[PDB]
Amino acid sequence: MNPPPPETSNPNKPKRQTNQLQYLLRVVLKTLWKHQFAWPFQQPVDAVKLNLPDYYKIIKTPMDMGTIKKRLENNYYWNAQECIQDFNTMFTNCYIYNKPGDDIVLMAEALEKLFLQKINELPT
Ligand SMILES: CCCC(=O)Nc1cc(NS(=O)(=O)c2cccs2)cc(-c2csc(=O)[nH]2)c1
Repeated sequence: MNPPPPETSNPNKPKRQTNQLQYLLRVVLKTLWKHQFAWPFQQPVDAVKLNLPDYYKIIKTPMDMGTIKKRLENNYYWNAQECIQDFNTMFTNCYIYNKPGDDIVLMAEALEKLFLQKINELPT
């Protein structure tokens, strides 16, 4: 019931490093990672472990911060916007799979606010 986790490397896809991407790893991701509500989002959802047998029946573009971290470490992204889209997909997936007011959704909401605070201004 678990598909393979999202790719963190792809030899068909060009790599890049930018000041913004470096910041996304060093500052944004590594700070969000330490937040008290980061733990549900540090790895791909394991539907067997977590007893969420419909997770991947609902969520067709899964994403998590562990994957994002590995992508940043591997220079998988072309630019910061591509990485930002992955965070936004992670947050949106949470709102889609769950319901307003759920504890997991309150966690995602808090992390998304902090994320927006940190990406409001990126290095030039
Ligand atoms: C494997 C590390 C622990 C973990 O991630 N647990 C967990 C439990 C659960 N189920 S739970 O009832 O224990 C829970 C409720 C509030 C935070 S976790 C869900 C998720 C989840 C991540 S994204 C998403 O939509 N859900 C994650």
